[PDB]
Amino acid sequence: LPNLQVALDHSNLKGAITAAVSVGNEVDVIEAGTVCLLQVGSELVEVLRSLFPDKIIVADTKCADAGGTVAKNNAVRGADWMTCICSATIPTMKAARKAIEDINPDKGEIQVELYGDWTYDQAQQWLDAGISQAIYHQSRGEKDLNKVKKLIEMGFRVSVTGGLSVDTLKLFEGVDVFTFIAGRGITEAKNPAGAARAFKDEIKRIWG
Amino acid sequence: LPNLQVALDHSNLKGAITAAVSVGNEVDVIEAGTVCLLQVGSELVEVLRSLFPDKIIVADTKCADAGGTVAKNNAVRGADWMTCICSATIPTMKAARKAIEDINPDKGEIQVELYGDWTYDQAQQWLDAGISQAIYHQSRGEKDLNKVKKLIEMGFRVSVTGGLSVDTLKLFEGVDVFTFIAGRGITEAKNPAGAARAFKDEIKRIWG
Ligand SMILES: O=C(CO)[C@H](O)[C@H](O)COP(=O)(O)O
Repeated sequence: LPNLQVALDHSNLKGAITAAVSVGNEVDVIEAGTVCLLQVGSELVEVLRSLFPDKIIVADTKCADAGGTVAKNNAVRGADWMTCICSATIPTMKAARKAIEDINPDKGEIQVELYGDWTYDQAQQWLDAGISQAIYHQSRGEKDLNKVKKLIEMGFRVSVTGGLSVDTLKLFEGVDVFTFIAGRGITEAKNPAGAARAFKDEIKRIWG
Repeated sequence: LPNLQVALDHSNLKGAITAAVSVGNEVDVIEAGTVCLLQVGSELVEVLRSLFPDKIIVADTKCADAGGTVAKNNAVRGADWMTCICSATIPTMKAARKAIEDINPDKGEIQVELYGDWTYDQAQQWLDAGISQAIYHQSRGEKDLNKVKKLIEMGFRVSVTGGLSVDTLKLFEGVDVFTFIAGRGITEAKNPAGAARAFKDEIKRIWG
């Protein structure tokens, strides 16, 4: 079944912790968003790990460089997955993958954040480098779905994000989407917990 | 004259503050580096601003998205310049620019961090969005030097960085480099304050 993921893009610590706590049990994956990490730093990751010793935890660093160092700094905090921006060189991605695998051999992975003009040849390089997650951001239609389908076809576990709603999941019917990332659709609600069960309920209806 | 900038890429706050305090008067620009911000959050910017009321301070966020939030978050902390990764979309770069100018009308600017396969038509797009700084990274030679000249010639103030020794500023002679960014050559020297002087002295012979 497609994972439900919550992205915490709050500009402060309390916002991220409060949303995480109110939706934690309704979701599969918890993501410390980039906006948030740039504000509060990496301790946030260790807090999420303590609150959710079993959840999958994402450190959304959008790493462009010093991959071994950034990957390491977040892995010691308890992160399972870290994002690298697609414009990171292959050596950066491999340095990052190596480090998250050393600290976290259980679950350590890199996910590629897809921004601007990337290519399928680049996509093949990521795969050849041991990296098979990619995150596809909804365009700001069929042009998007085809990109998602092709990335799946190539061997990626594909996460999709960018304005989602409990009612716009059926648009992905028959697609092997690995993870749905909901941010604001949950992190403003309320009964965010219920909003999140809603999302998870729809996924169940459509993929069960 | 070409600026000298130190990149604070430490994985902890004490490392960033110590290096800044010890080399700050030797440099023209102080940069809170991505690795560091991802660790300690944006308060670092505020304490640098407090330590150096007049210096130019860089928040190296390599923002890929939510440009308005990330630029504001760092501008209210006192940042003068903020990096966006070259794969961020134009609207993202515009939102970032508008936020930083809104809070820092005097010195507020965006810098484009060049990673991966960017184009001169992307480059031109940045200029049209009112953004005129780029930061070019040495590759892991003539090919590099030539890219810098072309960027200067389009109307960017180009910053150059990547394993810069002082002994390697000579190969840029007669090139209108706007800023040289030194990280480890300053921050891991055995005389950091001396190393920084070596750098800006060498720059003083060659240019001006
Ligand atoms: O910070 C970086 C990562 O984006 C640059 O590589 C750094 O600014 C250059 O530092 P050094 O002189 O140690 O290569």
